[PDB]
Amino acid sequence: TYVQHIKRRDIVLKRELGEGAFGKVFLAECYNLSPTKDKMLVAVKALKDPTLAARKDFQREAELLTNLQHEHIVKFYGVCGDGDPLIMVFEYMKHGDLNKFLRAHGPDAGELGLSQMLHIASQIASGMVYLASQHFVHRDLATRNCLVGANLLVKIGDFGMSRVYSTDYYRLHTMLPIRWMPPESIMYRKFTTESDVWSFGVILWEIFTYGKQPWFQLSNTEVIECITQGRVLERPRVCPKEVYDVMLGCWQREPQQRLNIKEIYKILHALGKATPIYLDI
Ligand SMILES: Cc1c(C#Cc2cnc3cnccn23)cccc1C(=O)Nc1cc(N2CCN(C)CC2)cc(C(F)(F)F)c1
Repeated sequence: TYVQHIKRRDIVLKRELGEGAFGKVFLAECYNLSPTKDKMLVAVKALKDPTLAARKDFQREAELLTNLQHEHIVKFYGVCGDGDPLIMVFEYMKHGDLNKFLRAHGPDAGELGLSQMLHIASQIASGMVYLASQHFVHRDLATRNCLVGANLLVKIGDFGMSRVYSTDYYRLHTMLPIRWMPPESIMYRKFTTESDVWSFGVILWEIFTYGKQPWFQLSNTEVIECITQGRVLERPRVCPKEVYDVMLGCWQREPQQRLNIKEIYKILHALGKATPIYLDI
């Protein structure tokens, strides 16, 4: 497909936010983008002297996010022309990634209410419903890969492993998010919408533990063994039983027995005492 062309001259970098395997990410301002063409805050990923592989990944990402359009998938504005560095422009989400957001409101850090936690979960579920409808398998769903904006707006993204020390990925070739993966994904590399559902169950666990790492008490070896042997994450004390039952529904060993994300979204909606009303006016 065609990707929107953004002129390099229209982008002004403000602050470096971090770096993954695909280049540095910046807080920036962009002109001639808004309907009023006045400058607006954006997020920019810059890829310096990209390899052939990096270039193809850049292109795959640009085409994918052009086609993937939804309220709870990270918004993509476009790319600059060919050159060095390669530049990709995103919607700016001012509260950063969801894992740090959760930890910032946690006891170890005011707090998040049940309604707020369910709203976060429901938004992610909504994004996943869209992904499933597009037959897209994410394979790395986790709160670290979600962004938070104004009014607790949450969207699904994919940043990959940090270029900053992390314990979320393990070399089982490729670095894998084993703590978020079902048995069949770890053992047989089977990635489906059903394995994404498993990962959502773990996301639920993240939310109600304020961003704590799944299986924090286990080494990577112990995690693989544990998931293989069919053990599941324990119910957080502040987690309602109905929410934990949703987690258990995501964690059926047989993938076809797991709740589908459409069912999960309906349940989470029904669980809320006063779930937010969505408007487009
Ligand atoms: C959001 C994002 C950013 C950002 C951002 C942003 C915005 N405001 C803030 C505020 N503080 C930190 C970051 N901020 C940077 C690089 C990549 C992506 C991204 O999410 N890229 C993506 C790629 C794929 N692809 C899948 C395979 N990948 C390996 C590459 C391509 C699929 C998807 C998804 F949306 F489908 F999840 C998203």
